[PDB]
Amino acid sequence: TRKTYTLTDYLKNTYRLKLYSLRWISDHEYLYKQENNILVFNAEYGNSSVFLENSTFDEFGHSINDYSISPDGQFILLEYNYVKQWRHSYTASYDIYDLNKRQLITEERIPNNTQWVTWSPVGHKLAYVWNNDIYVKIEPNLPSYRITWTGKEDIIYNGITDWVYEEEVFSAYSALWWSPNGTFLAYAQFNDTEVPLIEYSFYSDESLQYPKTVRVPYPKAGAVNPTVKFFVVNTDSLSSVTNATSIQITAPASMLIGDHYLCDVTWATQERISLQWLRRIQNYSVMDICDYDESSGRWNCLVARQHIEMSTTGWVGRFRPSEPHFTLDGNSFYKIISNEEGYRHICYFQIDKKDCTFITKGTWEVIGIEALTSDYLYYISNEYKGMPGGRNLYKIQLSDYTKVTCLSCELNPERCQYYSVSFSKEAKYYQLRCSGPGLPLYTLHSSVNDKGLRVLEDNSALDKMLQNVQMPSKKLDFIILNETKFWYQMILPPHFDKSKKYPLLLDVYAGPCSQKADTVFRLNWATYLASTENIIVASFDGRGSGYQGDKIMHAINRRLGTFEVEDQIEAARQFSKMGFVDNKRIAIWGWSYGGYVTSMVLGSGSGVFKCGIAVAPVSRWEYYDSVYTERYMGLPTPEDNLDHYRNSTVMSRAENFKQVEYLLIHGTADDNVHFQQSAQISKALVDVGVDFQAMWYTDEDHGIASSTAHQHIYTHMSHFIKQCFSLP
Amino acid sequence: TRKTYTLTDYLKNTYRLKLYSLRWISDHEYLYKQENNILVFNAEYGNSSVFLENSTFDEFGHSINDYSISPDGQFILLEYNYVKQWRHSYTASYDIYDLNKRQLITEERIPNNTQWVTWSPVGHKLAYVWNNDIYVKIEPNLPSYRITWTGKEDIIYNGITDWVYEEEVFSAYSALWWSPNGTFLAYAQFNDTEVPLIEYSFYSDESLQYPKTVRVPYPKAGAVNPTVKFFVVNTDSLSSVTNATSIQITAPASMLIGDHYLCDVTWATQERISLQWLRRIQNYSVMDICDYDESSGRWNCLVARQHIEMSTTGWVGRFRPSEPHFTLDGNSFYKIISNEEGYRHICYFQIDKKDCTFITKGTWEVIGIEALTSDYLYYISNEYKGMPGGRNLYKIQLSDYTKVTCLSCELNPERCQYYSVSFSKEAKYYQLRCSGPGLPLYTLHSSVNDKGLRVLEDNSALDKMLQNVQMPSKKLDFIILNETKFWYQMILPPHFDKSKKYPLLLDVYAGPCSQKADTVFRLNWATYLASTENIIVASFDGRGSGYQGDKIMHAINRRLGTFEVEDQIEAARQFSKMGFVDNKRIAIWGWSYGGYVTSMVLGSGSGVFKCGIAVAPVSRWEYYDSVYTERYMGLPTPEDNLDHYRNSTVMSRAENFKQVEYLLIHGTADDNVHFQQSAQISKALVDVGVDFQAMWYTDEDHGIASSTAHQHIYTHMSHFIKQCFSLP
Ligand SMILES: CC#CCn1c(N2CCC[C@@H](N)C2)nc2c1c(=O)nc1n2CCCN1Cc1nc(C)c2ccccc2n1
Ligand SMILES: CC#CCn1c(N2CCC[C@@H](N)C2)nc2c1c(=O)nc1n2CCCN1Cc1nc(C)c2ccccc2n1
Ligand SMILES: *[C@@H]1O[C@H](CO)[C@@H](O[C@@H]2O[C@H](CO)[C@@H](O)[C@H](O)[C@H]2NC(C)=O)[C@H](O)[C@H]1NC(C)=O
Ligand SMILES: *[C@@H]1O[C@H](CO)[C@@H](O[C@@H]2O[C@H](CO)[C@@H](O)[C@H](O)[C@H]2NC(C)=O)[C@H](O)[C@H]1NC(C)=O
Ligand SMILES: *[C@@H]1O[C@H](CO)[C@@H](O[C@@H]2O[C@H](CO)[C@@H](O)[C@H](O)[C@H]2NC(C)=O)[C@H](O)[C@H]1NC(C)=O
Ligand SMILES: *[C@@H]1O[C@H](CO)[C@@H](O[C@@H]2O[C@H](CO)[C@@H](O)[C@H](O)[C@H]2NC(C)=O)[C@H](O)[C@H]1NC(C)=O
Ligand SMILES: *[C@@H]1O[C@H](CO)[C@@H](O[C@@H]2O[C@H](CO)[C@@H](O)[C@H](O)[C@H]2NC(C)=O)[C@H](O)[C@H]1NC(C)=O
Ligand SMILES: *[C@@H]1O[C@H](CO)[C@@H](O[C@@H]2O[C@H](CO)[C@@H](O)[C@H](O)[C@H]2NC(C)=O)[C@H](O)[C@H]1NC(C)=O
Ligand SMILES: *[C@@H]1O[C@H](CO)[C@@H](O[C@@H]2O[C@H](CO)[C@@H](O)[C@H](O)[C@H]2NC(C)=O)[C@H](O)[C@H]1NC(C)=O
Ligand SMILES: *[C@@H]1O[C@H](CO)[C@@H](O)[C@H](O)[C@H]1NC(C)=O
Ligand SMILES: *[C@@H]1O[C@H](CO)[C@@H](O)[C@H](O)[C@H]1NC(C)=O
Ligand SMILES: *[C@@H]1O[C@H](CO)[C@@H](O)[C@H](O)[C@H]1NC(C)=O
Ligand SMILES: *[C@@H]1O[C@H](CO)[C@@H](O)[C@H](O)[C@H]1NC(C)=O
Ligand SMILES: *[C@@H]1O[C@H](CO)[C@@H](O)[C@H](O)[C@H]1NC(C)=O
Ligand code: NA
Repeated sequence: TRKTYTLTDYLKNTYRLKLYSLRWISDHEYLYKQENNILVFNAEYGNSSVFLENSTFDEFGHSINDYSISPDGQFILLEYNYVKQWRHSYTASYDIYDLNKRQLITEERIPNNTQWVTWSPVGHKLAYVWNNDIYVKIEPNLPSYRITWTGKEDIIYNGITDWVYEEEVFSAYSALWWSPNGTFLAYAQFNDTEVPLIEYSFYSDESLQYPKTVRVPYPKAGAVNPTVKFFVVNTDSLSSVTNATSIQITAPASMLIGDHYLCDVTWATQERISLQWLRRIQNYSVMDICDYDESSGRWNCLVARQHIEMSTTGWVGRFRPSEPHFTLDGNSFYKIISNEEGYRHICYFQIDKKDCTFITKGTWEVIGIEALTSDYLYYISNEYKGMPGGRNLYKIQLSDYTKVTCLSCELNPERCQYYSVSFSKEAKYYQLRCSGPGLPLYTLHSSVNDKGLRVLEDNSALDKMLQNVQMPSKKLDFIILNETKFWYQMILPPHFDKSKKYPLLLDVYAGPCSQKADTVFRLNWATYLASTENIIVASFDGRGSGYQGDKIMHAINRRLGTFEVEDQIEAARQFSKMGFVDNKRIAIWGWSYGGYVTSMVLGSGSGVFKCGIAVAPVSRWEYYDSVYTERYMGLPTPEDNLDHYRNSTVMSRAENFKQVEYLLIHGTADDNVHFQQSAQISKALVDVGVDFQAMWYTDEDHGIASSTAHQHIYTHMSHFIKQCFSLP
Repeated sequence: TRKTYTLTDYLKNTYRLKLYSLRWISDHEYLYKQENNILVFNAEYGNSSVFLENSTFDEFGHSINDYSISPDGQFILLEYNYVKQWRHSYTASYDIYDLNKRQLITEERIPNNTQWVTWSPVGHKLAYVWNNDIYVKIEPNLPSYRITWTGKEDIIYNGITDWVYEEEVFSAYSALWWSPNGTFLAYAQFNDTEVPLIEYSFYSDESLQYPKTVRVPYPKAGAVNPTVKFFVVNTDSLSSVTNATSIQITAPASMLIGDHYLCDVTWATQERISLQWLRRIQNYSVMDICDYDESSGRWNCLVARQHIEMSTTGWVGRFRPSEPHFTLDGNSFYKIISNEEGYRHICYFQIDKKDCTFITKGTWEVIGIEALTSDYLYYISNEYKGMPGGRNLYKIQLSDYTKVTCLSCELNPERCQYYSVSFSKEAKYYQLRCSGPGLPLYTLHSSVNDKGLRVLEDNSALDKMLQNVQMPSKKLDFIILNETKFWYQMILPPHFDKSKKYPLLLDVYAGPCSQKADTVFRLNWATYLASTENIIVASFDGRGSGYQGDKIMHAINRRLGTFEVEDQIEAARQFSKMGFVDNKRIAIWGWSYGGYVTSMVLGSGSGVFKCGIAVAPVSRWEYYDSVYTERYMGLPTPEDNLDHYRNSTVMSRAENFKQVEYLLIHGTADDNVHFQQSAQISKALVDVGVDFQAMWYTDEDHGIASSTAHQHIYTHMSHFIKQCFSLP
């Protein structure tokens, strides 16, 4: 008899997905790390040469975290002493190695505790941030030019984001944007002076006698936000004698009237930059297009080149206004925007014209624009077979919009329904990455005639291993609620028998623009629950879910904790009526927004769920950050949306937990969803005399991701679900 | 069939013990509250009158928390706006009511947020502490005189204790002492400038958007301690001089050589005060006896009147050096000290002679000196029947020490074996308070002839109620280990049958000078466990326990987490040897020091215990306060006792927890045993992959005493014990 996929298999990563992570360095070559050696591959033929031997740094004296080869291939940036900060931020030490003279550069080294470093896009200039100030190195062995002098820990951030911009706006620590050929360096400056601090204890190793208090400028909903300024510096006119002059680009008048954000920076040409600004009430955004004036050294943003993007039904963009993709001359661009039917499609803009022309249309959405040439635009969409949870690459002929070709749809329809893509420098080649429903498949293609050059990685080794395991299956289907189709997935146990009743676990996210029903192949906790424990693990995309148009997405506008909560209950009610589901054994679980929805469901008094687990849940919107919360909720003021902020808490539902078994888990050092959120849930449950199970994770953050805490949490949750379902 | 004593009976306090709380106002009268009316009783005859009708403050506008009548009976101090701080400290608002005029005083009111207030011992002067400075009011309606100007929040404390002195030294917030007739006001000043702060989050009501960080000067083991100064001011000079001088009394040279504490303040006469000082290495203490010098206005402490108290085997006193009881003329005093055999007995001293005379002796101990007259000294001891867990009142003739009468031993020997006493102002009457083994019994007696005047409260109403309940019984006995008697108690289920095997729960304290085997009657969680669940709840007093001499008490000197832990394991083995214990169902639990011992036992690898519960445990001695920890452990330095501090942590035993079921509980706002202590236990368990159960209590302190949290904790623990013992 063959083995099942066990909890130890998941926790010890027994069955590994192989990847093929390449780095394009030109229109024809890519870098690939093989056996700690870095190889260069020719895309046309697939032949390679060793670029950097793994032994080169055997005598380095430090464990190298990562490497970054300069665009010209002359230098390599060596990252070490990595110290994680938030989701994207970290500090590290850096050394530069000259690849031509085969030596480490010992002169004018990048300092220790560097916050961010990046090569220019061409050549080998460097820009780095240290102690919140920007520095530029024209040559790796030469002294740095100090760009900013205002940097102050937790107050002034130059060229790096503060907590909320890192997490919610840029999904990055960097706030530096080099011009295409590296002449200019654009940067944002954030000012957190009046932003309140979240404070929490950090216990550290047992040797620390007194716990430390961590203090982070973090704006909760309605609190004072950071302010932002934007600048551009010419790196070709830097002096060792004079301080660098940064030219400020001010936000338009429509933004300066009140609180606002900088939400996108995209260079158009060597002398043209586009910026998008968003109002704090996130349903109005403005793009400025700014040109360098050689005679005055100034950057001018013509009012005739402004582009307004607004929404009457919700917020702008999926999580923020989309990025423009400019043509070679920068006189026009392509951008995904919500059409008049509420579906996100590609619109073609002229820099000086208000009206844009939609180039795609239909009841499906463009996910992202991937590459642009003079003849074609390449994009990913969920058009294929009307499956919102599938993704394919398409190209559209720019001279005739009726000519749309799917490039990935028919490559392997049974194995591959979810693709991402990586194009070479001028789109001569593309790597397709299939992530499901079958095992991931990486292939290389040439754009001229869409030739399928070669298979890069097909996971045939994992396929051989999985043949000896009783693996679960995945069913992707839909239910109809008020004439609308809503999709769900079920992770089904091996040898699934529709005549038998299985316990069911509802795995929830259900936040705005979420998608939990898709064609992706995953090896996770749900795999173990289905394979070993014979539990069906279901997920449902109801109102507020993404990639299906604004009628669905904006259904929860100004109303979090309403329809998306009701829809998870309705899906389980419908699944409970299916002949293969044991209605006495339905559970629910989620992390983050999914933890909030799980808690709201468990306190709804529906009677559908026996038990559930919330991990690091939001419990009250006033506790969460301004950028994410206000995007959907507006402001917690009597004149705006305070009543709904007050009616959407988990704490108000405490009495309804009397009829369920609840497990509440939270890391004590969570800088994102503060431990406070779960501390208020437990206090509300104690106040009404409801018993429940709890677990805190000392010094773990939102990820509960340390090796030992990851193993402990899944072990604890597994015991809980098994007890709930009467499983030995 | 009679009902059992259920968990709801305990939690809802259905079966209530009646008390008889009187307040002596003179040598022959006491105040007592009946139906919210304050009555005044004549002790000789038992007749009463309404002192203050319950209607008096109906139109006050605030709920009155407490009251204090001035010694002269002219005024009443009304306490309201009570806001609890630590174990003893709190702030409140106060109004004074003129009893003669039957009018509330509206001018020169005691300010809001007053920290401490006390009448003088005679008349009606008041001393109070506000914003860490001392003030004196000669008359209730007249302006205050400011005594100190140095008070500073968390830094300088005048007339009030800091955290550590409140908790570990004085067991009181007050640090002021009026002279017997109120002429002088003595006070201590604490300086916490360099004392490190414990910091923790306080979440508050759900309306609070950002958690507050509570910061308290708290010296952990070996950290910088507060410093102390002592002053005496002449309150009779206040209305005559602009700024009356506070005369400092400095500590002796033997104390000034290093860190020290002020540990006792006792006035001897109108012009003589005694002070006891203790070295930071708590095995050396010095008493100074200081006289007012009328010519110089200074206080002088003659070296011929200095008394040294030291210990070669342990620390000085049970928890601190004992207080002296002076004869009327202040030329001699009585004090409890450890004799040559290590038993605490009453010693009689002349103020200027170094050798004292023991007036009691034997293999038993004096617990406290209760009253002293010109002819007799009254004390409580555990002499009766050689039972260390019993307490009786004795009277010794000062002109003939062979004449010792037991005043309470034979009053009701079956019902009453644990007494406390309350004497009238000049010891003319005494109230005896019997607390077990039967129901509490309160009686009044005349000192002139030792006759019983009347029964004040016999708990007959509760006795009638308990007749219809299947109550557990209590066994108090001893086991002989290494030729030493060690006492234990067992709460036995109703209809206890020694031919049956019962599950056993070991209820642990086991700290130095602890006593868990006694004759007190209690209605608590153990009552429910034995009555409803048929669990034997046992407690054992092993090495380190109190009231049995220093050979037992000092056995754990410099070695906490050793013999007292081993002795609890041995006790459970000895209980199994008795034949009525199911060896497969032995559990252990404790709170505070008991929580540390429970955790050390569960991590010992003994195999004796199936499960256990630790509530707010100490986990590492370096995390606990200096005064308590260092008393037994010395300093955590390589030269002193660091090796043992490092060897006695719970965390080092984590791997052994794989053999047991553990439940760890802690209040997040515990200022005493910091949440840090359990946060370090959980992290060590996660690190070795041990599954366990946990529960935090938001904003609860060391007592987990709010009505809702108290009910929640005992409910949670009851489910855990029942699950461990396979009880439905
Ligand atoms: C509070 C909150 C929130 C909303 N939120 C956001 N946004 C946009 C990015 C910045 C962020 N501040 C807010 N992305 C989110 C979520 C979320 O709740 N859950 C997820 N994702 C994306 C990753 C996948 N999941 C779901 C998820 N997340 C975790 C952590 C899981 C852990 C184990 C198993 C499944 C999991 N599934
Ligand atoms: C850490 C530590 C410690 C030692 N400690 C001390 N000393 C002297 C007073 C100042 C203090 N800082 C240190 N008194 C203590 C204890 C203790 O561990 N347990 C107790 N008592 C006295 C009352 C009864 N119990 C046992 C008990 N049993 C229950 C059920 C409790 C419940 C809530 C709070 C305390 C409890 N305590
Ligand atoms: C980064 O940190 C290292 C170590 O602190 C610095 O390297 C030298 O290292 C030794 C100890 O490892 C010290 O005695 C010296 O003070 C260090 N200084 C020099 C100038 O060699 C190193 O210099 C730091 N790097 C930068 C760029 O500041
Ligand atoms: C990158 O682009 C910049 C801006 O277009 C180029 O700088 C200009 O170069 C021409 C020389 O042919 C001069 O006439 C301009 O005055 C320069 N402009 C500025 C703003 O400095 C630059 O040479 C390009 N660099 C590379 C390496 O291609
Ligand atoms: C942006 O959204 C806000 C809030 O929904 C809209 O505000 C108007 O102003 C207040 C709400 O604060 C109400 O009196 C109106 O009913 C709102 N208009 C609506 C709901 O249509 C604001 O109009 C929105 N901006 C755009 C461009 O749609
Ligand atoms: C207890 O009873 C005694 C005696 O009846 C009361 O004492 C006083 O007795 C004298 C006898 O001449 C009466 O004139 C008074 O009525 C009593 N004086 C006062 C000041 O009350 C005594 O009052 C009673 N005590 C209480 C507290 O009611
Ligand atoms: C409380 O103790 C602190 C020291 O812990 C004293 O502060 C010092 O005061 C002197 C003036 O006599 C200064 O020269 C020092 O700079 C201070 N040191 C620190 C560490 O603050 C303080 O004076 C004491 N206060 C009282 C009222 O006794
Ligand atoms: C009362 O007397 C005390 C003791 O002299 C004064 O306290 C001094 O105040 C001054 C500044 O105002 C400081 O320089 C000294 O360090 C203080 N000493 C002590 C021991 O506290 C106090 O200010 C006087 N009050 C009035 C109203 O004069
Ligand atoms: C309380 O005791 C104090 C201290 O003995 C008394 O004050 C002294 O009284 C004598 C007269 O008996 C004078 O010689 C001294 O000058 C006083 N000393 C001080 C320091 O004030 C006081 O009179 C007693 N109070 C009462 C109300 O009896
Ligand atoms: C690949 O092969 C071609 C010749 O056929 C050669 O020009 C080139 O250097 C090779 N590229 C690499 C990256 O090894
Ligand atoms: C940051 O903002 C504050 C106002 O909140 C202003 O005082 C300060 O000058 C700013 N600093 C910089 C460098 O812009
Ligand atoms: C550059 O600016 C900084 C900060 O204001 C100043 O300290 C420094 O003297 C300046 N250097 C020159 C060359 O002007
Ligand atoms: C105490 O506070 C109340 C309300 O703020 C105020 O009306 C009253 O005057 C205060 N009492 C004193 C003695 O300051
Ligand atoms: C006090 O204790 C310390 C540490 O045990 C010791 O070195 C010193 O001799 C002690 N004093 C007495 C009187 O035993
Ligand atoms: Na091919």
